[PDB]
Amino acid sequence: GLTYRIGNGASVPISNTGELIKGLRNYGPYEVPSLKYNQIALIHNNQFSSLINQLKSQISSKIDEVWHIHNINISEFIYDSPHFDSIKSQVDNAIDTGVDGIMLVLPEYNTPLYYKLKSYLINSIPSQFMRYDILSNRNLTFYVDNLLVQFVSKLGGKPWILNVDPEKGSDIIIGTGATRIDNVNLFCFAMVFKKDGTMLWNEISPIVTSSEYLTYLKSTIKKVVYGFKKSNPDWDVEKLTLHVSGKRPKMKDGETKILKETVEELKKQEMVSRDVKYAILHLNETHPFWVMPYEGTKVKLSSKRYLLTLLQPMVTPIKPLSVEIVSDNWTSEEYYHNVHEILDEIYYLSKMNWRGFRSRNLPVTVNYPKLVAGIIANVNRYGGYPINPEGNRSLQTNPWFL
Amino acid sequence: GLTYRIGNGASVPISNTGELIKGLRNYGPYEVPSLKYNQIALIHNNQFSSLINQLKSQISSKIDEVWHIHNINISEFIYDSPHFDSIKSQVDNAIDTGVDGIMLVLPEYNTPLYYKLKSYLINSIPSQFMRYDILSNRNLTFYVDNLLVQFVSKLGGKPWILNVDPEKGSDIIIGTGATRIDNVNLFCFAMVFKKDGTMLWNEISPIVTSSEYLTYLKSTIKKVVYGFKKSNPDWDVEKLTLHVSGKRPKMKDGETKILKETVEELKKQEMVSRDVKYAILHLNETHPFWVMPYEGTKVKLSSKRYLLTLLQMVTPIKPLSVEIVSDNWTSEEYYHNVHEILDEIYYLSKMNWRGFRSRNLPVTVNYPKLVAGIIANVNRYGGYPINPEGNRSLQTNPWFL
DNA sequence: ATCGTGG
DNA sequence: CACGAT
DNA sequence: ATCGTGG
DNA sequence: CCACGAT
Ligand SMILES: C[As](C)(=O)[O-]
Ligand SMILES: C[As](C)(=O)[O-]
Ligand SMILES: C[As](C)(=O)[O-]
Ligand SMILES: [K+]
Ligand SMILES: [Mg+2]
Ligand SMILES: [Mg+2]
Repeated sequence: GLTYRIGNGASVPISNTGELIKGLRNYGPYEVPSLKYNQIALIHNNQFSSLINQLKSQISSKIDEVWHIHNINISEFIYDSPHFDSIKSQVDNAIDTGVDGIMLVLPEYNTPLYYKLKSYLINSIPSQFMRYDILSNRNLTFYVDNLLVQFVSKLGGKPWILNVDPEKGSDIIIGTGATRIDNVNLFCFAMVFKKDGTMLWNEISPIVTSSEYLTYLKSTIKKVVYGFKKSNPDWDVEKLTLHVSGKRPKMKDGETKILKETVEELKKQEMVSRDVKYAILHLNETHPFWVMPYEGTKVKLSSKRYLLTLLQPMVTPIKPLSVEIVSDNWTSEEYYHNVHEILDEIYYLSKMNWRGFRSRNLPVTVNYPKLVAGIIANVNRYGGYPINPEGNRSLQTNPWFL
Repeated sequence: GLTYRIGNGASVPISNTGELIKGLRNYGPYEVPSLKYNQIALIHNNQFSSLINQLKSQISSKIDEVWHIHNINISEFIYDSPHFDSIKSQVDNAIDTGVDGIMLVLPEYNTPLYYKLKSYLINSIPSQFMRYDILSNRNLTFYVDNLLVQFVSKLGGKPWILNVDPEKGSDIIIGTGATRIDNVNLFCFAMVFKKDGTMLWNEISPIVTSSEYLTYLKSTIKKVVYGFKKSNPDWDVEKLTLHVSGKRPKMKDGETKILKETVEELKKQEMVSRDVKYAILHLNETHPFWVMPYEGTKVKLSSKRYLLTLLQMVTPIKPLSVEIVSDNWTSEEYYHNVHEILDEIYYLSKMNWRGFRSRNLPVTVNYPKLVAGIIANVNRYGGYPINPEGNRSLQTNPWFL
């Protein structure tokens, strides 16, 4: 069956959180982050809290024993007033001391405060936020376990990758599309993935109106491929897949036309192979159902329309995923072989999730853009610091949205 | 798993034609028809041909050895020309000699001629048509074997029934609804089935306009239950299910209202138990797909909407949508009954007396479609009007196979 | 904002 | 807004 | 119209 | 609509 590759050449089965954590303890993550200061800051508001003391102690021991990040110092900073300027002051003090990342405890679920601060941190340094009011002894082990998966990832580590056949699937997968943040405004995104689930590069457009969609969809995709290719100049792309997703303008024929043009221009510029084999797929979550056997089940609805019956992580809930081939340059002879590889690849990618230990059972090429969209929409709604990925190698190559 | 009951208390697995045929050889069908003349007529226009001769000897040996119908004689009648008048002449000659059924060989595909003759035969005597031109290419063995399943059924035999649990399922299933034969015209149907898949009674309305749909739906259903109850005075109808299907007017709210009323009125008249538990279901064939077993699998789409993955390298699925549009049930028994009605529908999908190969579509949906095909084409090519109401053999035999 | 999922 | 996850 | 299916 | 397949 499918397995995750972790450190020292080890692999562990999927769908088993306990064996994955024990694997990390024994062998380390697939890639330990390389840190510059060996220092992280814990910023909080309860200098004498027993729960804060337990949290810091668990963070310290699991970073060392689970993630094999050794000899990290955790420095503490306390803010007085639970308001933006007071907290930002401590964030700035921490940044001025030399830290690799900031772990920031906020009092409660104050949404405008959260997004103003989170937008500031994303623009400054890797960060992991936490809620003081939600901490609890009962949940602290699970809380810290999962929190560190995404924090290590935000520091540039690679917790685990998918073990996949190097001879099958795509050389890169581009998750692309757009997300409306209200009835008029939207932003485009383009993320490059390796078939083992790792994100290589990501770009987002500025917020624009729907009438600007096709223009920025092409330029955003070209920017992400230029960035991938500049930093991976020998990565040959002979087989390419686009996974298109998001709530976006109804324009299907014209979107597909522009996506083909974009690939054709990338071929002309030698960004992918001049004889790249590619397909453009629409991925859509469809209405769940319950069976009254489907792990990795592929359903053919027509030559171009498929359903992947993804299990939800009496009745067995199913969270189906619709997969439409809207364009491809495949031969009739290789078509159904290629169909099986791209559907398998989608199923494998649905096992990749660096938000925490449990799989989301949704392809990372769809899921990570939804995370980005949540942040971009709310930062705009609550007037935070705009997030500018281009020209920021840290934002382009790290999963800051987890 | 599921089995078919055949003769002499024997049962054979479903999904296995070879064992079904052998089982019939050893034990006979569930019910051998009782014939009045022990005579079948073969009517054709190929006298002294040898393809006719081996057809007749395959028919002769198989009705005897597979169907256990002993001592049958087959008489031949030759018509001089492949036209209605000439053939009708020999049909009439055969009927006057006293025969239990007619096997009629036509020379080629001739749709007006076929529906003229079939509608005449349906109004006269059990019949089976055959085409001489495609008989020459086919493997006669498979041809006659399947031919005889439906001919024996049209003569009133029961090849096999479903083995089902007498304490589970509906006491009767009424498959009802209507089918359009063009953009404006339709007819209603209502067929009463036992849970073992056997048809007890059928009625059809005359062809009417869509605007007449609801009035003839209630009347067609009342007629089928009256007819069934007069022939089964002692049958206690305490659990009733309706399977509504067919390409019909889009009047779901009004149709449901009408059906609920009909069931109510039937309770007043003691056609069904004062305490009858009933449910009204819409059955709809949905678009086929392929899995790249589902045998008996049930999918819930919502609390009232279900999907059966009927089976019919890829696995072709012919799904059936099942929506519960009304029911009598308490919330305590509700999900117990849902599983009962969905199993029952799966079971009914194994009943097909058109040949040996199951059609994997419930008989409450399939047989109305067979009827619709005949009614639509008799009206389009001007055959003899078909109505069972004044004809017990049409009301109680699968003339439409 | 540890997450997710079923209300 | 509840609660369970290894 | 053996009947089904699939291209 | 033509053509294989089925026990
Ligand atoms: C091989 As095809 C059904 O896409 O022409
Ligand atoms: C958070 As601001 C003042 O850059 O919109
Ligand atoms: C009822 As007629 C076939 O004689 O028109
Ligand atoms: K008949
Ligand atoms: Mg997060
Ligand atoms: Mg027939």
